[PDB]
Amino acid sequence: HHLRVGIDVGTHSVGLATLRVDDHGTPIELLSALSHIHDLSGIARRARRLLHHRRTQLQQLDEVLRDLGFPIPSMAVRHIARHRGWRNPYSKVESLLSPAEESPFMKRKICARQGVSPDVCKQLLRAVFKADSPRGSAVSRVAPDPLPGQGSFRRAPKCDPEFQRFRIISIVANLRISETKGENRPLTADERRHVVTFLTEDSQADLTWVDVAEKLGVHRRDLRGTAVHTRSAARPPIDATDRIMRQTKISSLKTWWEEADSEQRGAMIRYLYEDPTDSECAEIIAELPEEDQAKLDSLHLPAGRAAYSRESLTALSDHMLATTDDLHEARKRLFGVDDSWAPPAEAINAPVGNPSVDRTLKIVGRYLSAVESMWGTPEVIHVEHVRDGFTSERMADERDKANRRRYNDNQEAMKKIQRDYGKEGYISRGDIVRLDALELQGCACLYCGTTIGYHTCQLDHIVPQAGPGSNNRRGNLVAVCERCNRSKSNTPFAVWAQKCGIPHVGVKEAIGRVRGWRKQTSSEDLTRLKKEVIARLRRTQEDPEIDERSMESVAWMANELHHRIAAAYPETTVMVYRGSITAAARKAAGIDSRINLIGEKGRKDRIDRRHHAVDASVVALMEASVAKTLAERSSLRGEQRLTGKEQTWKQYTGSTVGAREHFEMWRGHMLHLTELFNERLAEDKVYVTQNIRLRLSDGNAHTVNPSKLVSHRLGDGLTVQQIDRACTPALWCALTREKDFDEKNGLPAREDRAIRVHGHEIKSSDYIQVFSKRKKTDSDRDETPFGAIAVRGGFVEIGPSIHHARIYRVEGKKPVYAMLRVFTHDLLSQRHGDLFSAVIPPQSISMRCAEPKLRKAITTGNATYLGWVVVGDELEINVDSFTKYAIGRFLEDFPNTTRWRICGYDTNSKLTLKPIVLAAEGLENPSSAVNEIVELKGWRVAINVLTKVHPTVVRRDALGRPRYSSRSNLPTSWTIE
Ligand SMILES: [Mg+2]
Ligand SMILES: [Mg+2]
Ligand SMILES: [Mg+2]
Ligand SMILES: [Zn+2]
Repeated sequence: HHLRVGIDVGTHSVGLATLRVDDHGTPIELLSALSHIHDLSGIARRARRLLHHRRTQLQQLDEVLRDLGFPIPSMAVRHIARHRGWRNPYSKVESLLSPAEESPFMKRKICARQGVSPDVCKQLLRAVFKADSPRGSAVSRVAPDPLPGQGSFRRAPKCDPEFQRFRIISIVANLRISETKGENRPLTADERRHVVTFLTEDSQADLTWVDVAEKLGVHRRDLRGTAVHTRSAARPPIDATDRIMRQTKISSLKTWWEEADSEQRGAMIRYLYEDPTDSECAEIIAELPEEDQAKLDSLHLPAGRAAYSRESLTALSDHMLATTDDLHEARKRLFGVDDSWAPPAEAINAPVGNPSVDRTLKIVGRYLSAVESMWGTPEVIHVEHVRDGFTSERMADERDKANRRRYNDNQEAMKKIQRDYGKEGYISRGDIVRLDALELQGCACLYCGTTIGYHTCQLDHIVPQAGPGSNNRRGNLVAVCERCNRSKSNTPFAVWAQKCGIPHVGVKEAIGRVRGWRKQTSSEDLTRLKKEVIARLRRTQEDPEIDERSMESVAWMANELHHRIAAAYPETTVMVYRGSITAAARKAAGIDSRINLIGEKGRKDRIDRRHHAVDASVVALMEASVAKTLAERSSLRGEQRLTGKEQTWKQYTGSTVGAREHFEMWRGHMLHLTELFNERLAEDKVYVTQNIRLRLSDGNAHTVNPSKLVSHRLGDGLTVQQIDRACTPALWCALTREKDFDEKNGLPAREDRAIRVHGHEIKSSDYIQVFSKRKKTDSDRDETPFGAIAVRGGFVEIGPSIHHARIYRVEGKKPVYAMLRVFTHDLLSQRHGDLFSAVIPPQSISMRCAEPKLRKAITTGNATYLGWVVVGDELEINVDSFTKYAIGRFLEDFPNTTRWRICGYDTNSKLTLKPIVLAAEGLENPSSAVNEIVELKGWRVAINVLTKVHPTVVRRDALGRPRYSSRSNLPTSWTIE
């Protein structure tokens, strides 16, 4: 039984698919296919938690002082002030550097000080000397180091520079050198230091193992162990934290890191990640707001929790660098564990403190569990990662905008070439790069210095690439005279220079020319370019051949995801590819326009959300030989764009009979897959799912200034509408219990009225307070109630803070459907109970804001509670009757749109609905109605008219299948009837 799982990670979605193939890889059954749709800062929240806890600790200190015969606000108040101020918020000691909570002393004239032996109460008291200050991480819970002897140290976050260094060293410690066969030796300590120093020189370099081989002075073929597991590293490792810090859009942070103290780099990373307890930062941080702002939450440090503490990480690191041990041997020697000892891996869904990542990880974890339970262990789990991408909606938006920018800069470059050279027709990337290089190089051949121009110069790849294609990055391309290009042939520059004997051709001369480069109009980009070019001008070995791992993602989160999945499914082959693989595959197998998705196709961006399920299905079917061939076709294409010639890359399907046969077979499989997928679409079993929130939203909020309450003299009488806006439920009870309260006319004017609210007597001559949104100079006599709560200084609205809606049928000859929106506030007292059956009493703000007819029906026992919905819930709706207004016209353009998602409660009797299958971004010049329904307001429909067509509230399990019953008490589907 061959099961292949595919996962397509997007910015806002995850496509998921399970495929059964036979012994020769032909897809025979598409078992599952679906699209799961998703939907201050950490630094200052940690700061605030810290502030409150410390504060209460200072209060405890005052408690100690008062009861110690000291006054909280002449020697006595002096001692008070000294101990409070000059110590308690100062944390001076902090002597021998300890996070050990409690802390031993280890150690006129007569008036001060002592004591003598006592008042160590005071010393122990200074915020209890932070014993124990923290309730939250990194104390609870950051799990302890599991190595024997290390159990008092907390495990380090993977973003810690010490972890990054450990990882690099560990990988280097797996490398072998072959000097004769078969006589592998590990790298010596000196070699290890040399390679580690090299890999940490520039975290922004894009190196291959060939670069490492050259640094070691060995042929690439003689360097081994690059593919050994600690997944193995296809490319040499870098410090991912340092790279992120040097590439961040937060200017002053980058600047700081640049000149930072190294120990201070570590301390800073710890601060930004989880420890709100340094002085230097945030004394470093506070500067330059807006950068301090939501920008700081945009900083995406490498995720994950290391298996070991910093202490262990550095001990293991130093040992591996100074010897020839690998990690396994290192751990045995340093800590004495046996050969079977292994640290556990984080669970797939273990939180990384990043909302998008975390939602993705929960989805993947539960899908893989459901797949295994239902069908058995998969042979492969293939993932496609998104791009850049997968950090936030924010960073995705920004990168998209900057991509439209770069697109425009390229279009301008094309225009300028057409203008300046009169080039009609296709303007290749070769044309653009050649002109750019000519200008950069001041019209001189990089290799021999001779004058060249647009007619005479040619573009060269400095370093050739073994096998089909070349490395086509700008840093491997230079403008060159015809003579040097012809002489150099297929040789790396440095090798050719050593033997060509042409005047002014050499490595040093060429480097010199490169150092001479200046911007023709981004200096960072240029500096990077120059470093890349200089490095390539030194190279004496070819770039390595394209292989099955050329398409593998090298993003941190991709490696971490690979690690968690492989550890959770040890018998399964796991791969995480970059987010271009499925588009490449779909083009090569020619299957866009074969899938029967909604959309003109017309691509552009696919409007049908089921496309993520297509991409997951395709990635499930990917295979090593095919990945290699696709990477090659792409490289060949890059090459032929540089020569601007007749493109033949589409005809390349491999260099051996075996590769070409695999590729053709795979194209056959892709054809089968489109048949199975179309058939599944026709059964309507390609699902679109989304989670619903069942728990109460907690805290956060605030940040809100109160509106003013309005005062009414009780004795002047009150209308029903004024009473319904009473500033507290208790006041509402007291007003409506009056013997002369009238359901229509409210309370009449009376001079002898006396009511009781919380023990307090309120008389006719007193004033009560109501919520109002009107000026105090206008009448609120007919103002209807709205969701509000009293707070300090007045009230705030609780607009969309609604937890669920309960649907009722008001019984009668003409039955009427209505809903009660239950505000989150009204469930706080019954938090840990059944939220959907908690009592919502007449005096509650929820009831008082419901339709009067529903209120009256509930109070008289004429309302039948059908069931509950929440925002995010799916509705299946017969839409035949809806041919009027905006919804009718929308339906003209997208007929039989029957699956809808509840987006909100437009009013106390209307739901806002948007279609589930359709993506706003895929719209191309929409009619105003379509834009209104999909993109803007959504379909706003009265509960009574909606319910008359008997829609079904659809609830789905982890495989996206409708759930009609549950022995686990999970929410189930139900028809509103
Ligand atoms: Mg050449
Ligand atoms: Mg080649
Ligand atoms: Mg994708
Ligand atoms: Zn030349």
